[PDB]
Amino acid sequence: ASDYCKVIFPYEAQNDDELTIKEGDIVTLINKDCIDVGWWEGELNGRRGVFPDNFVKLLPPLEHHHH
Repeated sequence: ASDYCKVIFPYEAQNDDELTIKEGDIVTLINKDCIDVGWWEGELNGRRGVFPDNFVKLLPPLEHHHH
């Protein structure tokens, strides 16, 4: 039952704990409760980290059939 969000603004990680996200990226949301107010933890294409929560848009959980 994984949550997903779509990146609306890009963000380049500035330390080890951040996640670099590009516009259009579909990020797996891991945790909304992080040490920093306004930041979420996510996973993307093998990496993981925190990003600002208003750089992204929550998606409906609907997914087309896969192979």
